[PDB]
Amino acid sequence: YDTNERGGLAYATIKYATETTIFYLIYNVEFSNTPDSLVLINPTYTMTKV
Amino acid sequence: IKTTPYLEGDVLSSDSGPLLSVFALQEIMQKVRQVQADDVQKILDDIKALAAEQVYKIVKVPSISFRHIVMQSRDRVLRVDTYYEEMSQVGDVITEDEPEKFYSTIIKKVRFIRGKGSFILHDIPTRDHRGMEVAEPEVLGVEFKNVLPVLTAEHRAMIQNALDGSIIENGNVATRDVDVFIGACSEPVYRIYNRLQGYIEAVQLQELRNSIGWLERLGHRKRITYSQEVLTDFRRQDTIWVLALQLPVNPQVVWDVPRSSIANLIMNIATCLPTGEYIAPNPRISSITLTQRITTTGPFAILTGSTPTAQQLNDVRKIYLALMFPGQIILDLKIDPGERMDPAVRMVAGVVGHLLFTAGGRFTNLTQNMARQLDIALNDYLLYMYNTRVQVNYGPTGEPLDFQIGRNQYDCNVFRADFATGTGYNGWATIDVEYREPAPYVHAQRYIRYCGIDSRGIGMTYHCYNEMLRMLVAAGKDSEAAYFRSMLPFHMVRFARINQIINEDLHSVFSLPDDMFNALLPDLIAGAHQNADPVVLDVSWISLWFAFNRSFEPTHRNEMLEVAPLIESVYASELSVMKVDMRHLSLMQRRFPDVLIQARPSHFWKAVLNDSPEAVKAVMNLSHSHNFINIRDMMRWVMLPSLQPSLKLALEEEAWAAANDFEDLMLTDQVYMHRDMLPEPRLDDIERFRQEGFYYTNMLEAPPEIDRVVQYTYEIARLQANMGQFRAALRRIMDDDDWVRFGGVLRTVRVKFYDARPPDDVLQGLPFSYDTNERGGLAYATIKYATETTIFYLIYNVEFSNTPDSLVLINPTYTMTKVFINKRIVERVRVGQILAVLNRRFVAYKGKMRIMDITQSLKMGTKLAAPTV
Repeated sequence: YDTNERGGLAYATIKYATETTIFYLIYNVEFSNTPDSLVLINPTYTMTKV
Repeated sequence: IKTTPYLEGDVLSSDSGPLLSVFALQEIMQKVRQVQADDVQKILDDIKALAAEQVYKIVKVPSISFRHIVMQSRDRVLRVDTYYEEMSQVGDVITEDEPEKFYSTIIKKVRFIRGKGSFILHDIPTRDHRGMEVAEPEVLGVEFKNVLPVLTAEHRAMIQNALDGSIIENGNVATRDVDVFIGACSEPVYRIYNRLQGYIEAVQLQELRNSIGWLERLGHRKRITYSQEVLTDFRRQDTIWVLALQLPVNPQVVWDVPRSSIANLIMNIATCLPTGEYIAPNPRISSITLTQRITTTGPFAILTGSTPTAQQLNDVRKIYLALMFPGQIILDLKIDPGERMDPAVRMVAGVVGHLLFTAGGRFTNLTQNMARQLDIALNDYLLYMYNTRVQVNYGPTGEPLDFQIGRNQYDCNVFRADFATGTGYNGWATIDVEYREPAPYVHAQRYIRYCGIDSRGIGMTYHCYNEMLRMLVAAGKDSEAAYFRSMLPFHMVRFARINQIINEDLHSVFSLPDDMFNALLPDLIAGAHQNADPVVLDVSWISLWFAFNRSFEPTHRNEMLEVAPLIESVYASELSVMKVDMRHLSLMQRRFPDVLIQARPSHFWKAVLNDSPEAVKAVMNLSHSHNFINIRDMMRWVMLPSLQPSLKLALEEEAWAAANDFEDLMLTDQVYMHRDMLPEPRLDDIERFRQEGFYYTNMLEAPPEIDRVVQYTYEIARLQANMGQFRAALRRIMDDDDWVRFGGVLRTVRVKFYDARPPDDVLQGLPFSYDTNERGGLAYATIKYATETTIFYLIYNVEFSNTPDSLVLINPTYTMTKVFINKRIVERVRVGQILAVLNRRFVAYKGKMRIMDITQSLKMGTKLAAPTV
């Protein structure tokens, strides 16, 4: 989404991304790390689904 | 891209030359000049200037409407309204027998008052005072700079308090948008200002939306690049929009003007026709040797290899110009009685013309005489046995091409011209005009397809060319048959380009409507033109052959193609304004038959056209020089209801309503004559006489009594002048102490000011002129009933060296002319009542607010604006 102004009128643009990605996450763990190591203080959000 | 070289006397050259948009106008103007025989840039920039029109002006400070005059006194001054001061000199002297000058003066006065009444305040100066916001005295409509250095301290303090009392009622309001203050302004211009303001606060967002939609629909057809952006409906909190013009112009407004075909053609070809360049079928033929170009014998061999002269390129341009405009440009042959040529060129031109042009069926490009000459030339070529002989059987009739030729009997009668069916030319058995879907312009929806080809060039042919090849092969002209066969792709590319240019670029409101386009050919067959007049261009024999070989390449598009709708709307609005002005003139003639000299529609049209934009003036003058007009056309045109709404129209209606009272136009018929005494006051006390502010003028503050005055008339005055008793009658009636009214006609009135004794010609001036000393022996004594009359004000200046009886003359001196106008143009006002003039309400904007015209923003249609839903 984008918007701009020329002259005395307001203008805006909308587009859809044509390339989408699907990823796979493999969680590797080792004896050293603490249980709280893999817990972030605040959430991380993901949007796209396919 | 450059043209193939052409010969300039003895040297080759390849300069492009003048633009096709400029060459066309010169040719049309030359033909018109030939019509009345018994600079182009100056016009082109004049049309181009219509894209930056304004009918208003943003002003910092309103013009002062009142001013004060000092009469060597400190107790009272004169208040003068400068509106009438500027108004009295707008027009020229009005005579009793020149209606054209009268109506031109009226129109000029109306235009002047409209121009003066339109202004918008942007940001007024202001000054704070005791916590209150007060507008500075400069923004007010009165000036009193010279008043201050003479007033006493008391009156100075009083007027200072009066100035400090000009508080802005909403000034203390925070985050406000506009400010309002009381001021002084003349009523005629205040009315126009109020009307303009009232038009302003009316929001017209839907009008802009519709205009943008129509621009997109037009850009659909004009092949304009599509911007990725889509317009949004938004309003900035710090912007105020103004829209002087409405975009969807009605074509009836522009096509209802009588004898406007030439005008519309010129405007369209100026605003839309693009330039181009000419290319030979084989490039760089100037480099190859002549021997490789001339290979055989015959007329075509002689024709091939010759290079065209520079002059014939102009005729090729004329031929192409006629090609772009089917029914509006027609060709004819230039034959000089004392010239000659090699018959081969005539033979080749006759052969080529049948394939190159079209005639009959739907429209024609050439006159009947040209068709007959081309048929005769083709006949002569067909009976030219230059290389081989074939048998031929002649027909019973003596008409050309009435024979059968070749071993296989081919009938050549089909190639004779016939405008009913168009067998002999490109209109043979093919359809070229069609309708597909509604166009952006409702008046013109047709499509033009030369040779039946469309853009939505190898192998395509048409019936006429195939028949041409068949007859050429049957006649035994085998050599040129191959040459014609090899030329098809070039010919089809040229005609495809012509169709592209016609259908894509030359589309505008000035294009001819479909009905008149269909009516041209039957009109031409009938011979008596009606409601349409074509223009004929003249070409030479060799020009046909040289045009058959040279193509047209649109190197550049027209510069003004982007701004066509704006000038179209401006032209339509100007036409509507002229129509409304003429209707108002007709109403004025209706209301006052007893004081107006006469009525004439032709004079109305001439007067309204006299004051107009120069480009419109020139275009209309050319159009009406080509074809004449009559009273019936004017009567038909002044009654059509079609109009193009705009700010100009509303301002004109308000100005006409304000100027309905002709006394505001400084025209008065209440001119009187009476012998009066020039006063000479006593001077017993110089200061006592000084402080009362004595002055004298010929003004009458009240009308005289209904009796004791004799009413004169133009007919009575003329009869008395012819009797020779006019002077004696007036002398007797003035010795009788009676008044006289010189009514029956409007007279121009001027205003003058004097301090010393005015010139004798002014004080003793007469409202008429009567000359009796002549040796002509005819017309006897000439009388001019209507002449200029002058308003004069006298200020008596006295010095301490004057004796009490210094102004006493031995014999009395008299004055004659008196007049009543019923308006206080000049007032004697005490110093205490100077500031009472401030009674009008004014509204202004702020610096934070920005005002701009949306019309410049709709320069071109490139932005879509949400779904219509």
